[PDB]
Amino acid sequence: MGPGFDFAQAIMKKNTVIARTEKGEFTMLGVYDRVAVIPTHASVGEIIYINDVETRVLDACALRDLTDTNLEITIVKLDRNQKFRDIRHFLPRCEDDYNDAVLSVHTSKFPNMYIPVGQVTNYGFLNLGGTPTHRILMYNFPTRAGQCGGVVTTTGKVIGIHVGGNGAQGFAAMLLHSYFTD
Repeated sequence: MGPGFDFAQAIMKKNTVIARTEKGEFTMLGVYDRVAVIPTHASVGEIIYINDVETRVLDACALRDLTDTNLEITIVKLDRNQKFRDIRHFLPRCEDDYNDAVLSVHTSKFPNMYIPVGQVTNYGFLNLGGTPTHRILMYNFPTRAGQCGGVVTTTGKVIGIHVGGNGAQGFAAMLLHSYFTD
């Protein structure tokens, strides 16, 4: 409908796949080459389904900060025959707050779904499903089961992936450029 939705659509149409693990179907953001991200609670194993195709996992790393605190981001390298468009230049370098964000989801349950979530707070610490978690972004939208892995964008930046909610607020794990230096 406007330039926020335009940026979000450009990311969804080229940089997302549908990932299926034993824990469900997730929006998965491809970042560069065969490297993608997914919430750590997806419990990625040795094999994952990517757009309903059986795919070997070449590497999977559940990120933690230097205090050994969960970040809820798993970086996955996929044995896929095709590279993602390199979007690392759209990743923020530092923790921050944002205005006017969109949450975008693409699954069998929610295809082509875009949600204007508004203002995004650098919330920091969250007890997420019982697990102490750092680098959490918060938005005041009543997000629902099926939105995990959803991409959070502003105009010009890819800032996080949806990891949870409490019925009134939604929570995303930060994406930072430093996660994907190679």
